[PDB]
Amino acid sequence: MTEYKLVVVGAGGVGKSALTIQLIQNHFVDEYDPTIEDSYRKQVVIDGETCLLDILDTAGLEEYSAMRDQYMRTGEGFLCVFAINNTKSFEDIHQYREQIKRVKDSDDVPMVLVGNKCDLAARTVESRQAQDLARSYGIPYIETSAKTRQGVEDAFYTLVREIRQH
Amino acid sequence: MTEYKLVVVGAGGVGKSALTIQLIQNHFVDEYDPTIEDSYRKQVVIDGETCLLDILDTAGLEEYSAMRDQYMRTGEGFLCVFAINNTKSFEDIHQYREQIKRVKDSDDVPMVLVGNKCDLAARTVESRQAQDLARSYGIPYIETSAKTRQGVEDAFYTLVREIRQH
Ligand SMILES: Nc1nc2c(ncn2[C@@H]2O[C@H](COP(=O)(O)OP(=O)(O)NP(=O)(O)O)[C@@H](O)[C@H]2O)c(=O)[nH]1
Ligand SMILES: Nc1nc2c(ncn2[C@@H]2O[C@H](COP(=O)(O)OP(=O)(O)NP(=O)(O)O)[C@@H](O)[C@H]2O)c(=O)[nH]1
Ligand SMILES: [Mg+2]
Ligand SMILES: [Mg+2]
Repeated sequence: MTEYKLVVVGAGGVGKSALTIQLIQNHFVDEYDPTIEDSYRKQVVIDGETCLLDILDTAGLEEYSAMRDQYMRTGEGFLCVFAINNTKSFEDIHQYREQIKRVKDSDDVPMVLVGNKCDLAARTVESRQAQDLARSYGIPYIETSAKTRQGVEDAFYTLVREIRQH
Repeated sequence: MTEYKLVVVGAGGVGKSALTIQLIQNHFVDEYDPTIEDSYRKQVVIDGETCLLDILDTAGLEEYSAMRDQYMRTGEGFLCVFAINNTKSFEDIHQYREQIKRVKDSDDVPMVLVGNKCDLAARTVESRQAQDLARSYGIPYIETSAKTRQGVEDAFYTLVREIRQH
C-alpha cells in the first residue's frame, strides 16, 4: 500500500510529540517528556486511498546535527512546527527549512508550517507574520492545538496531499 | 476583514447544498430541495485570521448558462463537487472546469475537487480515478460526506488556503 514518510521537525517544547500522539493515540500528553527519536506507523484511509503513515518524531535541541541529515533525506514531507507563544521557535523555523533544502537538493520539498498551541491566550507570533512567511516559502500555514485536537488531522492530511501533488 | 468569495459548483443532486449547510448550520438535510441560488455569509476564524466566508450555492441542472458566467467571474475559488456513487456527475466535472477557465481568463484558478457521499457503500467512481484527474488539473482532491460531516471543513478550508497561496 502506499506509504508516506513524514517527519515532524522544530524547536524543543513546541508540541511535536503531543501533535503526533493526538493523531495516533487520541489524547493529550500534558507532561515533560523530551524526545530522542520516535517512530509511528498507522494504517489510515485518506480521501478513499488506503495508506500507511510512517511518522518520525524528532528531537528539538540535541546533539542532532547531520544526525538530522539522515532522517531529512529519507523523509518525503515535513511538518515544521513552532509555538505561537514562543517567538524564538518561529525564528528557528528558517534553520530547519534551509537544512531540509540542502540535503534534499531541492527548493520544492513537500512541507507545511504548523503554528501550534493556538488554544493559549498569550500569543507573541501574529497569524499574519506566519502567513506571509509560509507564502514566501511556497508552503501552506495551518494553526493547531494538540490540546483541543484543533487542526491536527488537517495539518497531517494537508502534508500527505502535498506529497501527492509533488 | 478579509472576505473570500467561494462558489460550490456541480451536477444536480451531488450534495452541494447539504455540504454548505453542514458547514454553516451544523446539520444534515436528508430531503429533496433543489436550488436556484442561495447565498451564505459567516464570520469564521481560519488559521488565526478573522475572515468572512461568502458562499454562493448554485443550481446543478437549470436554465443556468451564461447566467453561470456571472457568478463564475466574481468567485475567487471553487468547490467542484460530484458524488462517488454517480459516474455521470464525475464526467460532468470537466464541463464546469472549462467554463470556469473560459470566464476567468485563467488556467490557474483556486479550485478543489470534492468527491461527496463517501459514507455510501455503492461507489462507482474509484478514488484513484479522481486522484489522477485532480492531479492533471493542478488541484487538491478531497472526499466528503455531508451526512457524517467527514471532510466538510477540510474541503472548505483547503479552498480558502488555495486563494491565499494564489
Ligand atoms: N496548551 C498547549 N500545550 C501544548 C500543546 N502541544 C504541546 N503542549 C505542551 O507543551 C509541552 C511540550 O510538548 P511536547 O509535545 O513534549 O513538545 P516537543 O516539541 O515534542 N519537545 P521535544 O523537542 O523536546 O521533543 C508539554 O507540556 C505539552 O503538554 C498545545 O497544543 N497546547
Ligand atoms: N448519504 C449521503 N447523502 C447525501 C450527501 N450529500 C447529500 N446527500 C443527499 O443527496 C440529496 C441531494 O442533496 P442536495 O444537497 O440537495 O444536492 P444538490 O447538489 O445541492 N442538488 P441541486 O443541484 O438540485 O441543487 C439529498 O437527499 C441529500 O440528503 C452525503 O454526503 N451523503
Ligand atoms: Mg518530543
Ligand atoms: Mg442545492
